[PDB]
Amino acid sequence: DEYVQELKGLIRKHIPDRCEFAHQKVTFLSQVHPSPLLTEGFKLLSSLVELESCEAHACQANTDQRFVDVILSDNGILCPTLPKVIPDGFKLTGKTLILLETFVRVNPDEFEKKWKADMSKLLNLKHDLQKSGVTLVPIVDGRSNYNNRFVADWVIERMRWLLIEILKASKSMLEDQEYQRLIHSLSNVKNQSLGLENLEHLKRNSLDYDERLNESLFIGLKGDIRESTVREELIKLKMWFKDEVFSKGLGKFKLTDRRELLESLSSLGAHLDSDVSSCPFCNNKLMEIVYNVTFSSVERTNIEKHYLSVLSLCNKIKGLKVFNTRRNTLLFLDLIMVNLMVDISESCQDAIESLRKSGLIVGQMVMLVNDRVLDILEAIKLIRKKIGTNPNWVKNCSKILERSHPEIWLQLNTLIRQPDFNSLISIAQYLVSDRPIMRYSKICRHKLFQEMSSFEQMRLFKTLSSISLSLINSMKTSFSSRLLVNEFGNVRLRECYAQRFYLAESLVGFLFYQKTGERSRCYSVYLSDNGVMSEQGSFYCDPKRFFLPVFSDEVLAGMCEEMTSWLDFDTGLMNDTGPILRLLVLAILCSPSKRNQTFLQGLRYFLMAFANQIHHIDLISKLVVECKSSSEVVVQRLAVGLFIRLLGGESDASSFFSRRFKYLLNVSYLCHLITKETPDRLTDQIKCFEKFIEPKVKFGCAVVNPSLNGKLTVDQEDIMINGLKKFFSKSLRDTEDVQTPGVCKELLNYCVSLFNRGKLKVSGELKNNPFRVVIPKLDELGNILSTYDKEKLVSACVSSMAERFKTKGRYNLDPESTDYLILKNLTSQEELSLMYETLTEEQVESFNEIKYDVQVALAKMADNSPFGVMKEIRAEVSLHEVKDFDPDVLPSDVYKELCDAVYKSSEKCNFFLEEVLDVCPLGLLLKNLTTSSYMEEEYFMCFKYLLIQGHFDQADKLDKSYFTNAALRNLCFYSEDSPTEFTSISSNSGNLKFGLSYKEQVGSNRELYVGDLNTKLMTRLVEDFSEAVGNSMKYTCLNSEKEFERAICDMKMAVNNGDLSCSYDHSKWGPTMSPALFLALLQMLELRTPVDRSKIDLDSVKSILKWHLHKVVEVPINVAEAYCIGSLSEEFFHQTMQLSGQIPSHIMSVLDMGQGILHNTSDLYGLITEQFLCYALDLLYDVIPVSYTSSDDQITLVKTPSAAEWLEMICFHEFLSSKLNKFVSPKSVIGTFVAEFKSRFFVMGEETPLLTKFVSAALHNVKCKTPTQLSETIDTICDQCIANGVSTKIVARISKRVNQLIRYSGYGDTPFGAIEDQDVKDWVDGSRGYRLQRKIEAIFYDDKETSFIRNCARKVFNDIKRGRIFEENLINLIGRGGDEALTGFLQYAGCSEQEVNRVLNYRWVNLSSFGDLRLVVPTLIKTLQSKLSRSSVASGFIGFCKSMGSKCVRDGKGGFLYIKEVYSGINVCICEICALKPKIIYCNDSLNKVSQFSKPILWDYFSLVLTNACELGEWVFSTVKEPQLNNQNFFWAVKPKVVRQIEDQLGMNHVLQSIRRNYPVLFDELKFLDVCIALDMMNENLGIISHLLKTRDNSVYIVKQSDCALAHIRQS
Repeated sequence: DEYVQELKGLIRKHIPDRCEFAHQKVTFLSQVHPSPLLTEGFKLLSSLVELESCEAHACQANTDQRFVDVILSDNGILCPTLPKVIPDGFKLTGKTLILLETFVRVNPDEFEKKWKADMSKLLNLKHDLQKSGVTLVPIVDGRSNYNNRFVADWVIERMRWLLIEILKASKSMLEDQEYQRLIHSLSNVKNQSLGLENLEHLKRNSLDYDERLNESLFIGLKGDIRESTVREELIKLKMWFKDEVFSKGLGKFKLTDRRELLESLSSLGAHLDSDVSSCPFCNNKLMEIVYNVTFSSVERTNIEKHYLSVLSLCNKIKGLKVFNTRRNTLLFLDLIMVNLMVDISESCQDAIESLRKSGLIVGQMVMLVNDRVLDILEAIKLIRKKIGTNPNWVKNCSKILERSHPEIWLQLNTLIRQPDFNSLISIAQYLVSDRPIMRYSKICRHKLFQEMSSFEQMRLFKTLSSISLSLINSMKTSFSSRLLVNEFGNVRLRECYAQRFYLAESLVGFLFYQKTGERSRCYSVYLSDNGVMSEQGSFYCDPKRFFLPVFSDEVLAGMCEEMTSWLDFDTGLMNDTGPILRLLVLAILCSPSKRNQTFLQGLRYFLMAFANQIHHIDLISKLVVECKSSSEVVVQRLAVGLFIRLLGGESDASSFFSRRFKYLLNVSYLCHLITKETPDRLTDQIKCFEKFIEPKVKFGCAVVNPSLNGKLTVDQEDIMINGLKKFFSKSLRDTEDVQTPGVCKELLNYCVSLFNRGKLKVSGELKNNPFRVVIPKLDELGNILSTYDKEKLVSACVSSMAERFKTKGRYNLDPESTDYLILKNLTSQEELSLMYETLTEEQVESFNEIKYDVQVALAKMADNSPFGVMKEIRAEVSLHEVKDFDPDVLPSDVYKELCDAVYKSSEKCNFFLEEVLDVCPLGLLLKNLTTSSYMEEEYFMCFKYLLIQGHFDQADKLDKSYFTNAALRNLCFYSEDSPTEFTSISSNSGNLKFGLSYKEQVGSNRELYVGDLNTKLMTRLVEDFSEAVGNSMKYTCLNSEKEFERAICDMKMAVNNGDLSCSYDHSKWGPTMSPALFLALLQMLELRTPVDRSKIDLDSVKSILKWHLHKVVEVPINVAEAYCIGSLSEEFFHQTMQLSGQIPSHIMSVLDMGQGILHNTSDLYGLITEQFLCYALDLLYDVIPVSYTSSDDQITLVKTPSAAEWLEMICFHEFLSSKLNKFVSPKSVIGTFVAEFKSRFFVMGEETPLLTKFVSAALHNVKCKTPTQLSETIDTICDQCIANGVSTKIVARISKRVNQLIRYSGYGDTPFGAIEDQDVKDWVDGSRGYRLQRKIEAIFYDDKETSFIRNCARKVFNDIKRGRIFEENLINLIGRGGDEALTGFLQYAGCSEQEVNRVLNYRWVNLSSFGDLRLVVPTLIKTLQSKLSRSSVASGFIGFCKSMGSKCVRDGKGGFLYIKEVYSGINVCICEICALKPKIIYCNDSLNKVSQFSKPILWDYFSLVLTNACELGEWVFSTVKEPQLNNQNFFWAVKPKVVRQIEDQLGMNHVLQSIRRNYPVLFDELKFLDVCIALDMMNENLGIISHLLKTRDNSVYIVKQSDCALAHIRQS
């Protein structure tokens, strides 16, 4: 108490500006007493930051610190039976209110677990307070520190720095486990250095239960089983086995009997059980339509562009919502469109027939704005309807397209042009064909597919790609887009959403459907030869899955001819297998599902089995799944029959077995062409959770809700410990009950004690010892909105608009500024839709209800007849109203559609209004907003409005002043639930909060659990602990490349020796193991670092994995609420209801292993136990295997003296390795001909290319920023694809595919763009710098206009190398811009000015010229701050072809424009300069209007020759030379041969050399490297440094010999 007199005068600089300081300081001065001084003398800061966070927001400070129900009852309000919690600030008027908290942390660690508990605390009030007639916006004040205004941030740290002795002095002078937590609460901005010593500085209190955990856990271990006693028992165990259970048949292997499994396959796949046909097109509904189109159409205009132009004009004017309601905003421009249609009928004699029946309209059909086929006659009604409803209508709505509008409107008269309907009747009854029809829910003639020539076989896939693109841009339709008529097995088609596609110059096709969005529609495909319609089928599928083949006709064609070309030896057999494989590819392309996918992946297991000589005996028992349709059988007869076609011939059909295996394997990986998406989300997450919990509860460890930090009840603990001791039971010599997870703890003692002795290949060495914001809920993961965001941003925008109208008294809402703030902070009509269209349908229907409930939560602010009985109110209205408790989440099958018409159609009173009033002031929306969908055609949303409308919404205190457990929350920064004395089973704070997620792998969904922050904070130390372990280990590869490479090489040279090697995997490696197994492993580890030859301490390691042992895996709500309505887990959760009927949310278990959570800790277990099993085999079977493990895959390479008769050994390995719950998968294969390791199949004499995986990989993962970066992605993946020795021609065909993906997207083209076509060598010698060089200098083919600028490249580069400086400061000649840099260069080289003339009109049009293609700095900075700082493939592409038609291209002038407008700034300059490449290269006079986008190509060509001199070269200057035979498929491994002249280890050599280049660029954020750190400072698209800080990644390339001597050369 030496500062207690100073402590009064210290906060004497706090003037009582309010009541929050006056009474608080007059009670501060009236007693010198240290006993409440840490409480009463410190609560002034508990008043200050409280009031300040209340001083910021709209807040009336209740200094009483009281509850929710009496603050509602201070006015005249009956108390609504609220639960009572504590807020500290209100704003209560109207019929809504504001509860607010404040929480402040410097750590990221429990700053989030406070907000989670806070919003959970006020959102267990949403069940009860919303029913009172009042909503609330529970707002929080997240703070990293103390941001106060009534103090100037200078005395609060004196309050933490001078009181930091006074609690030490008082706790000496005078609470104990509320002493150091006050220390941990009063910390500054900590660099709180947490290592493995993190557990050491807590208390370690216990539970008086963990003794039984150890008593269940550490008994059978001694770590002291002698190495002679291991051999003695293990020899007798082998002698026990070899007479025990090998010969009586409980093994798992056989000799495969290679003939017999062929028959097993024939009975497996060739479904003689099925009712399926032979010709496949009869069976599936889409192949019907394909074979219709390609053999009803292969045997076989200024008004065009005018109609298309004015149609796109209608699309542009439609995206406004400026017709004050959402129904006329289609129909007035429909009137415009049909007026132009009759004006086209009034244009020529043959106008609406000869170029329109062959055009965009067919018989009784009109095409217009969105994609709407409208089928003319209805519009003849509708305008008659609309002029029926408003007789005086086209008087204001026409020149509202001029006034309050851009007024750029190219319409001749069609605005006010109320047409003669009789004139429209003339065209309408002129042409009528059959109306389109759609089908829900025998005969056969399809030319027997292989009875055709090979030429029309691509005409198949062209129609496939044409209908595929139609399915693609089916998505491109707007996602709300509600039509004009609502409302079944066979439906006459009134007006449909309908895409298009060409086929030839006359006949085009369509695609008919009704539902908007992403989900499955019921399609219908009609052709029109010359106007004559034809239905040609009606199928059912889902759009977002056919993103693959959109132009891959040449791509699949290249592989369907390429793979077929592997049979150059059996010509007629090749002539058989060719066409069937192409139809096979078609059928797989026809049917994406999970079943056909998983099957076709599952064929390599059989193929490795027939290739090798031993399988696991249960593989064919699981190599089929049940066909849910008749469609899965179609693929399951052909490749299966193809297996039958060339595995077992009646003669010796194993001749060229290597090509056979390669071929059929690439057939089997041709599975992977199905886009891995698990066709729906809610049937995936339940399937993933059933994959999660079924072996668990079969092993029997399901418990219900823990306390989430620590303590348990007795009974849940009992089944916990029951599973624990049942786990380790599993004796060393029982052969039954072996498929149960666990281990003989005493055989674990053999393994770990022989490990402690240094006779394994690994030991306890342990070099360099390991001892060194928006947050969601947990029950909806796999999605992209939490529930807490969906109240967070709602409350933010609600409180923001709560401010704007009570400054002056506006008292009105803006119906688009209520849609502007949310559209800003999540992702002015054009300013909204400028980035509003950059969303997803999941995001669209979320944003709609966000619009809804923000409009509701602002409609609640100004708030201060059921006798129209149609149906029973107690059976339709109020019964469903109380079953739902919400008018909002009302379903659609409990009612019908017409009751949403008729009871919604109640007559007008003060419940409705007319003259819809798009001003819309607040508080009157109860009659104003309700008529918005009454005057739209829709019925559901107004029904929700009308049912939510009309009130259907119904001294001890001085000692406990020092805050103990009875007084925790009375501060905010008291740091309540930090660890203070950590639990034996928990971290004292959380209990390892996890959730559910899948991964979408090829066959099965690999899982992931949802970590919290502290859970990951503990996960990191354990996984990097094992990382430092496995670095000292010798036979792991989860992160090491080198040992994996040596495993590869010795694997190959074992296979070339003709030696034997296994290949495993592990069925349910994830859900099997438990943390306590790994604790028991860690118990008998010595871990003697060679620093200190001594057993290290593991109590920070052993007691932290106890917390993993008791983890909280949550449940998805989508697996929880799907089980609510009415599959053994679905059976199990319904008997969790007949217990204590809480919903099973929090679930803890024993044996979990999040995959990638404790992964490497299993890897050392999966290393050491593997080497232990490997160790016996040198003494039990006198052979030397070597076993690698990548923590989920394993391999043992067997060395045999002087043939598979030692299967005696082999399943015995299983019989050993099954005992340690590393269960041998039924998918494993062991033999001597084919060995894997992670899809690297190392067969005799060669190596498997595995073509179609990478080929599929390029045709997937087309994600979208820029056609540099997007075409950098497929540039990368083409580097990977040609690493495997595919060809060159496939690569260019992929390049042409992605080129056409650009070209369809409306970017147009550029010689940067996609990479080149026909690239023959460039992959081998060099990165993108040489590829863009070849692409650009193949344009200048005569090699006379660009050899000059490469001469300039030599005259610059040989002066800018060593030996001479010669302006190494070129730093500012370049950075001025594009042209004038090159003008300095070219005169610097030595020539005339005439070259500077003749070159610099070579121009191209850049669209990310000045900035980017904005679809929401030089990118060099981003690559450096990426490397230096350390929604499918279809569904982005639609937001890519939509956010390219927007307002996108920028000038340096502030503002944006369109791509076609830049292409409207064009001319034609036929003299040899524009005419070099059409719409690619320009004259300057061809762009004399807009030449500022006309950047020069030759500047970037010069910079490319310098980058080709940077990253490699001194041959890249030279002339492209002339090449000048072998087997076509004699492919082999070639080497890079790159001559690099830079200096290596660049990672600091460029970052420090950004200062020497441009100062503010790194101020806010060698000999040669800096001159091309300078060739990407000013521009963006060279590709320089990114592939010199990272590496080429392959260096080993294999290619065909016909891609080497056929390739060019560029010698110096």
